[PDB]
Amino acid sequence: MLKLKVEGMTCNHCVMAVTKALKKVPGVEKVEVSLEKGEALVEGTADPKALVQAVEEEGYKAEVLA
Repeated sequence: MLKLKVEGMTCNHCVMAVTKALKKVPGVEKVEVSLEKGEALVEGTADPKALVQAVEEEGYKAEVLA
């Protein structure tokens, strides 16, 4: 159970990109993002950098909060 801060392009379809881009790697599979806030929670054992880096590639901003 880890949480990722998400910032940047405050739009609806962006949520689709991050949930899919994160679960792309076999690992967590359970990834959720808040509709009202840029907060995301993940349930698995994947690395922090894997998530941070994966969302970074799209041009969006993020920060892991252990």
